[PDB]
Amino acid sequence: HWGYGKHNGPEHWHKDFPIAKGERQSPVDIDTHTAKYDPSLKPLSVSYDQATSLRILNNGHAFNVEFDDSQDKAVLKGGPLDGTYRLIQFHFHWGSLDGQGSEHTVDKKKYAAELHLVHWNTKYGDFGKAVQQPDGLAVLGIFLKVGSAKPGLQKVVDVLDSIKTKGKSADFTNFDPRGLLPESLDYWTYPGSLTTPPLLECVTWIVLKEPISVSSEQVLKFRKLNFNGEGEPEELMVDNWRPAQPLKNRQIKASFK
Ligand SMILES: NS(=O)(=O)c1ccc(NS(=O)(=O)CCNC(=O)Nc2ccccc2)cc1
Ligand SMILES: NS(=O)(=O)c1ccc(NS(=O)(=O)CCNC(=O)Nc2ccccc2)cc1
Ligand SMILES: [Zn+2]
Repeated sequence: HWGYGKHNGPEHWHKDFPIAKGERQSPVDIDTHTAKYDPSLKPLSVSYDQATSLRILNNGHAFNVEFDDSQDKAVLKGGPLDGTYRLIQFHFHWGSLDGQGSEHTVDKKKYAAELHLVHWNTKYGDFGKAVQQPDGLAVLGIFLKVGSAKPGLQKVVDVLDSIKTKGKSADFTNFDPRGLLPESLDYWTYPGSLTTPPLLECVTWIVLKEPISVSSEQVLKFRKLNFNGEGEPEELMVDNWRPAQPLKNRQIKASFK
């Protein structure tokens, strides 16, 4: 099956998921000189006060913090979006080295990691239906640079020892995802896809301009995770990012000047 290795990585995915060569694939490079300010874009509305985190899972590709999405508890609205999108999970993509790891790039710059807060459009009833729709998902992407620690990330960092290997999960209640946001909600937006198989073209991407900073010790602990299951050959979970894909017939819009 698919992965990030030399024999099963992004250059192989099209063989089982031909949409990998489609018209609206993600991530992309964000050319800040070609993205156009759109005054019709509204401020984003991030309403996470009632968020209910439940569990953290190592799925062999990343780790997902999962939320209760059976009511409007943690929702994203506004910006480019029509309607209400519920947070179902967040996860990250990161590098083996501080100079790489993000999926989106900004003027070809790679960040150390990238956080994806994944939301689905409530008009489609459930996440599985939503991924089949061109406006089914909204993923809020946030870049991570290495610098000062991010206090709101530490609870995530600290549980990773309990989910080192593929298939391990741990209770992860009462986590507040607002602690992962930067100060500014200025963003770029474009239509795209899931960045992992099945690569479905169902995502409105909203990528924040302002990165968050995490410490070297925090990102080092991401890199101690394992892609493999317990008892299999140890392979460090690093470089779990897809590189930028062709923008094709798409425009990236900026919420700011
Ligand atoms: N019940 S919950 O606690 O709120 C919950 C449940 C699962 C997750 N995991 S996930 O976010 O990675 C989404 C996993 N993908 C699907 O579930 N796909 C799907 C869904 C319906 C039909 C066909 C396919 C997170 C929270
Ligand atoms: N990197 S990204 O573009 O933000 C991105 C990439 C993928 C997803 N999909 S996901 O949430 O479901 C996590 C993957 N897990 C499954 O698909 N599980 C599953 C599968 C079949 C049936 C039931 C469950 C979301 C965001
Ligand atoms: Zn992702």
